[PDB]
Amino acid sequence: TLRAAVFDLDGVLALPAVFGVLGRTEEALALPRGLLNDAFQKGGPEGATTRLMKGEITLSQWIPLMEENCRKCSETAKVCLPKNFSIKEIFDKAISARKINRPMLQAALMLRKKGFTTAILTNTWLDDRAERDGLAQLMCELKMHFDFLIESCQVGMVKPEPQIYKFLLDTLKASPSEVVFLDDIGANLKPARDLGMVTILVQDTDTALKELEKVTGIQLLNTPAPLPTSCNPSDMSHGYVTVKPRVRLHFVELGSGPAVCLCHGFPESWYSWRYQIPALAQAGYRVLAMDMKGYGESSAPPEIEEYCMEVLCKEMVTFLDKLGLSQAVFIGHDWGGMLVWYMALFYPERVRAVASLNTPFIPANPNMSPLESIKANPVFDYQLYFQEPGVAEAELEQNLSRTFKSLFRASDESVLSMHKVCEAGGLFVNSPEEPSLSRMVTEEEIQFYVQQFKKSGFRGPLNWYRNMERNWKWACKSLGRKILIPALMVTAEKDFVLVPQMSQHMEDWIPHLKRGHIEDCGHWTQMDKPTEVNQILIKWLDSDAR
Amino acid sequence: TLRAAVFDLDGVLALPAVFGVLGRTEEALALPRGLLNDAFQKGGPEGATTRLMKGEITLSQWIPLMEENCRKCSETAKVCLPKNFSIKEIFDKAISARKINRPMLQAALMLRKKGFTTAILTNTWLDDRAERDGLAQLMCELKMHFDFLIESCQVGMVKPEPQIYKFLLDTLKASPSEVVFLDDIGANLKPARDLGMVTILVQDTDTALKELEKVTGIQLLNTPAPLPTSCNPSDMSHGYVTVKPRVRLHFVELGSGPAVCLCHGFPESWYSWRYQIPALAQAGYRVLAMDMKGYGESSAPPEIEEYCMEVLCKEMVTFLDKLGLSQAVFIGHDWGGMLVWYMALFYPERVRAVASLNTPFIPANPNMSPLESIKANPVFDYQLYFQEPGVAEAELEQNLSRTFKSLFRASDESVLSMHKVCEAGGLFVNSPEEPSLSRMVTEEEIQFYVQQFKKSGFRGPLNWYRNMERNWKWACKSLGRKILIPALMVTAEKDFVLVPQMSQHMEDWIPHLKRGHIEDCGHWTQMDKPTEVNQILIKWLDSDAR
Ligand SMILES: C[C@H]1C[C@@H](CO)C[C@@H](CN)C1
Ligand SMILES: C[C@H]1C[C@@H](CO)C[C@@H](CN)C1
Repeated sequence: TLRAAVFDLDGVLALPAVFGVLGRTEEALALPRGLLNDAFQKGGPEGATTRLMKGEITLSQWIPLMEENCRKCSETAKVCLPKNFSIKEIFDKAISARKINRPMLQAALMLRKKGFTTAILTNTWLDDRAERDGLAQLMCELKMHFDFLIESCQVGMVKPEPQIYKFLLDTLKASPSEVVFLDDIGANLKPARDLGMVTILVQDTDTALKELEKVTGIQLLNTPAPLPTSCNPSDMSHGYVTVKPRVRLHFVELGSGPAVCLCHGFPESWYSWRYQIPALAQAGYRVLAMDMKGYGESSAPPEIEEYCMEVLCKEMVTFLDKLGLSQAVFIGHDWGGMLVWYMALFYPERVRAVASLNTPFIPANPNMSPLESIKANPVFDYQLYFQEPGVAEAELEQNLSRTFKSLFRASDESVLSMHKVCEAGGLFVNSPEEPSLSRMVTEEEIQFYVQQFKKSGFRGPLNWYRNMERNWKWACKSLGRKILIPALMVTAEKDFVLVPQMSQHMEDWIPHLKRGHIEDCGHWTQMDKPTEVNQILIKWLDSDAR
Repeated sequence: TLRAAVFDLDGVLALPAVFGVLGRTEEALALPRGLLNDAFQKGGPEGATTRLMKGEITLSQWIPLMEENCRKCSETAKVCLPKNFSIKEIFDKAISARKINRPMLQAALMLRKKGFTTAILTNTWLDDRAERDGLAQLMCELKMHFDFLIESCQVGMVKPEPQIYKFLLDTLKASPSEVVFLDDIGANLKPARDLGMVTILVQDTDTALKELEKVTGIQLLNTPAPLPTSCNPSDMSHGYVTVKPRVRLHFVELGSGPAVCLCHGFPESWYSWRYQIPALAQAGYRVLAMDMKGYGESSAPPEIEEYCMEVLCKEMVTFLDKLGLSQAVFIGHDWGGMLVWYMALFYPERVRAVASLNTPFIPANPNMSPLESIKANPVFDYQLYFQEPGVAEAELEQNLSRTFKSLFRASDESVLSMHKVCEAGGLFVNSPEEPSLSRMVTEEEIQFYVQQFKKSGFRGPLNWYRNMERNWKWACKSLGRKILIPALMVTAEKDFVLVPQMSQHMEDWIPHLKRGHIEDCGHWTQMDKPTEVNQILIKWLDSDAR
């Protein structure tokens, strides 16, 4: 009975294979056939390549030794290599061209999801080339999805030596019968099979995956599009900045490149960006996923005025100041989306670009009190219910698991009637005591929000809605301004509170505004349509925010 | 009696003045004299410039309005502006050219050090230009050194209106008699003087500073070279990464750009880099100042083996993995310097560049046990005293304040006889019970190390010295390798343990090695010679690690 899957890197998890380029280069340069491949193989277990693969020497020390035995191979073959000929150039290009074999990684992901222990077992080198970062990034993206990465150059052992195989079984804590091993080299497959391991010779991916699924009894080929990589809270770098004596801001941080500050809505968490964090980091950005004031590990002072837009925005400017960031791209959703437009209007020098999910930018009406405006829209009734301090806190804090289970639902799953929330007496009066689990969230994901909300409750979050008049007066100071920095408005088709229609006049105040639209998407945009969100944000970031 | 100093930005804390360019441009373009300056001034309190300065409109909305009144000014003057003429270009160049007036900032720093409340009061705009980041960075570097920054466009008030002055006194919580106000505009100086404020008209800096010192009674001109900006621990972004179930790593983080990982020595802290952190961040780098395993807010497991180089290096690789960093520049001192060379030998793909302060790279002698090698050097006797678990912990933990006061001393201040530490019975047997305070450290800085060491003590730190044999066996696997990535070796003239001479054969293993040398510098390199350290590291970073 299988419980572990092992994959080679070259020709298996990454394609095209690097050694296959030795053949390509000799065919392109009309050199004798295997000439370059024999030079690579020179000395076998005692040669330069084995010393390199065992970690005795680095790739840059190996380059001239490959060059010396490239001559020796051509000397006997009674030929001569050209004047342009460079091993460095050949390997630089080969390594750069080699990309992740996505269906192979997906199969490894599905196996790990079904309970398998997964590992990468590879014959590799210590890369000290000036271009080494390319491979560093690939190994980083790859390794994250596996329980173990075993590198020949780190363990001082090599395939096909039988010691690396015994090292593999020892690392896996499993007998050879419990293990599937995939390799593109028959010679490297042989010792694994010799111990009684299920072995797959990998030529084309599809056949290898058909063999993989037949042997494991798990569908790996033609399976539905998987969800983007999520975040395990305990595997993140957690950051904390004191913005004022009584206020500390918490954030999760991942990646390098331009700073991208993610701002969640009500009643959320940094975790609402779980599907965007690895994606944006992988796209070449430094992600800072906030716990907005009043939430999770961030401070939650009780005073209403502490949550007015002016104070919240000033604190986000201090947050940048204390981190030593002159700018950040600001991406917000719901209440975070509103803050993000206000950061753009009042602090354009600190905002590299601005993006909003669902939240439109609507200039304040100076000839109408905000309470009249909220009253004018039937869907905004819940906001009037949120005004009296203590009432909504009592209902929302009563049963946390029920609160998030009731709120976090797809467009085709609602249990919440937004109509006449005040007259009905509350948000969940028509909702079951034990709501069913939404298709968007696991029981584990609900419990993270439950645990987060046990710290400070709903007072701070609800206070974001309790500064309508203060926010309106502040917003009126910006009535003569336009948003002229790069901006993106993302609308969600089925958000019945933050309707796409509400964003239709935005080009009057943001003339160069770019857009994104998500069909069959409810209010909880990031978890509802994670793949589409990431596609829209990455495309916009690479074009307008770099 | 004065207790507050207020400075203008343009023509005072930053030079050359931006409006002075209106004159330069008309003189260069042979336009009528004041033509461009009158266009800027058009409408006075009701004009576009006042609307801009009060924050009613943004700089990009203002540009075409300045252009319209540039014509109106030339219409009456019976002239015509050329076809190349661009206000955007003129202001882009003017803002870019404007740099911090260093002696003015130094005077403000000295005043704040002597107990003054300091503030920047400026007539500025909301910058939404594509080039806005340049000014964002300048404001960021400037603001940090002041108690308050008052911007006309944020407060909706402007100089010379008397309301901004009353707002200033209210912000300062001081009467006009307690305040010095510096401005390059006589008209803007007038209302401050009208309230009874000491006023300085700023033309040339030196005269303004002579006036400043006469009026405050504090020497500001011709004063010694100040120390680089330090770190206040409570104003930093604190980061935490779990590298394995029982191990969490703490770090301080500042800036944007390539990641620079700072690794302290024994018995230190992230705080040992206090003078490098703001400097390196200001030079365009993302600084990550570690609490190395066993120190401060990082985990300190008791087991000796947890502190062998192999484990420590693997954990630093996991640290990069969890932060989403494919590489970092590694800069180490003392034990951190040793780790940093091992990161380069075993993980060259993860190290962008490597720099060491004091610690040389010496390949392991495979024909000599490490205990024989340590015995062969009289200065390394203290290391043999550190071998027996508990002994050095008892002496070092006995009185923490005495420990750091005894250790952290300049070359001309030693109280510690490194000769025969074992035979003498300990490190401090010849040391006073109440050592004098070194010129390198304040009493406050000693107490931070004292507070840090109260958490875990000296067991984990001393364990770094307790893996000689384990480290030697691991190092022998790298005996055939060379360090071929960018590298810097910084020697300290007066380090009597890590002597410059010990680094003389490094070019044999690191052929492209770059060097730095610090004269009259002891073991505590970073705090002993902070200015020189920063100069050497910044120059090397900008040339080899970018
Ligand atoms: C009570 C919730 C309902 C939610 C839409 O289901 C929107 C959210 C934030 N505006 C408030
Ligand atoms: C006991 C201290 C003395 C110090 C030099 O004063 C060096 C340090 C780390 N090698 C150990």
